[PDB]
Amino acid sequence: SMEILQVALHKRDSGEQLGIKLVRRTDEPGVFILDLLEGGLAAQDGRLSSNDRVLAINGHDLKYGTPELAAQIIQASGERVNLTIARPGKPEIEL
Repeated sequence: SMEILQVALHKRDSGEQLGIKLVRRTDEPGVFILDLLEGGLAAQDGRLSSNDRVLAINGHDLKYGTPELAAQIIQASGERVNLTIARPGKPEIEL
């Protein structure tokens, strides 16, 4: 299964970073979050997580995106930044 969630953040100046690490993988399409930076915008919000997939930013489609593209969108963004995420696969397992 997977969970779709929407995160809204707010930059406090045009030039603020979100505090997010984005990567691509050679094995499946899309951009993913690798980790959040300590004390950053994304961490404080407390809603994004490692291995989340970014499906969209500001209604722009990134399901087949690159990390350059997402940066482009966020560096151009106004002060509000809405993320649409896919979170994959069971956080508790006994094995």
